[PDB]
Amino acid sequence: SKTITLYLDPASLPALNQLMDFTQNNEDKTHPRIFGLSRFKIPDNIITQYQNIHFVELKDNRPTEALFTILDQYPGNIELNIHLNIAHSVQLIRPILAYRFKHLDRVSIQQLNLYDDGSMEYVDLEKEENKDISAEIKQAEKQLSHYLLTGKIKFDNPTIARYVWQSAFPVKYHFLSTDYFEKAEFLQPLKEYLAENYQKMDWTAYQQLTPEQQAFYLTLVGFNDEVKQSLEVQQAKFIFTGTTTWEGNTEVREYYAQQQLNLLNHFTQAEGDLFIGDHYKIYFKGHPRGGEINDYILNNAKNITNIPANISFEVLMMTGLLPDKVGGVASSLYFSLPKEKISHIIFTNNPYVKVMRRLGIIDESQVIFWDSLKELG
Ligand SMILES: CC(=O)N[C@@H]1[C@@H](O)[C@@H](F)[C@@](OP(=O)(O)OC[C@H]2O[C@@H](n3ccc(N)nc3=O)[C@H](O)[C@@H]2O)(C(=O)O)O[C@H]1[C@H](O)[C@H](O)CO
Repeated sequence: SKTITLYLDPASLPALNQLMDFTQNNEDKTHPRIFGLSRFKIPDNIITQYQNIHFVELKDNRPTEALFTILDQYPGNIELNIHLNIAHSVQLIRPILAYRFKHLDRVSIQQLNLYDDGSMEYVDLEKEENKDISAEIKQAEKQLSHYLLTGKIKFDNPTIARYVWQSAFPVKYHFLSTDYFEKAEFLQPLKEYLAENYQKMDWTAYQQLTPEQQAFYLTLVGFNDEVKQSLEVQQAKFIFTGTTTWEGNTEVREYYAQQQLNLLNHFTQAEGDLFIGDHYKIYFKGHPRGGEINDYILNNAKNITNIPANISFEVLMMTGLLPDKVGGVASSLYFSLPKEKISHIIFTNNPYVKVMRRLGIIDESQVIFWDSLKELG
């Protein structure tokens, strides 16, 4: 065959993993690769080092038909090594399956590697708590078969459908939380079904790269020396982490921005409900897609050092530049943050809260929603 590797992801977590996979295999300069990473730009100085390297836009959680043009350049029998976001796996693979249909004599799927979008997969699984999980799995397998045979998507349980790819292809799942699958009793039928097809995201992978590869990885994720320097100060550090909303509604976006600024004040102001104390150097790590919500913090706060929103929080853990304390709105970065670094996690019963409780990320005490916090000032 000829193997072609596809790295597809509209979010941040799967892309971090996929770029790690690329880095680990970066000695091979001619392996055909197609990158469809919405939040990551491979620098030109890296691109020129590679041959058979291609890029595809994602739209509506699927690579566009520009994908076909790329694949058409590889005439022989081709095997696809596909890396995907778990939550959006069905849509992301849709055009690839469409191409295989057209070239069924030549194109085959070699294997799938799936990575969590983030907290969405867990919140969605939490909503399945009262279902006959075994029956859901069996029905999802049947509907996946229909999808593979007809090219048409219709799943009664879109959540469980994310976990039945093994009924069709060799697959490996990479979870942000393996504990969830092992601690949530209602998921026992799914944990058993998945058998030996999953593992945890390996956050120590960066430490196993050579120093030259580590530097390569950092350029792929946007972690420059200026940011590193800003984090190397001797003073104790607190990073306030931002969130976002997908709502376009101006009122909702402004509400999020206002509530988030108020939350920051509760951490940093002496009269705040979450006051961290004096002597912490304050940083802001905005959400990669926070937009004007991020700007609102920088425009209205004081004595805060920005960490470019496009830099994923987990990169700090890789480089050993984690701060003393971290607080802000619940987000996927808290799933991998060392427990000793948590100041307070705030939420905007609630399935996200339940997930965090099951995992011990938060304790038994009443959670704090940001609308329960007095408007300081
Ligand atoms: C329930 C739900 O919808 N969860 C999704 C989740 O599956 C994933 F789609 C995402 O992930 P989410 O928890 O926000 O953020 C996951 C990442 O983005 C980076 N990050 C985040 C925040 C921050 N201040 N600095 C960072 O660097 C970190 O790498 C982390 O792991 C996402 O957009 O990728 O956003 C959420 C939320 O829809 C959104 O948070 C609430 O509207």
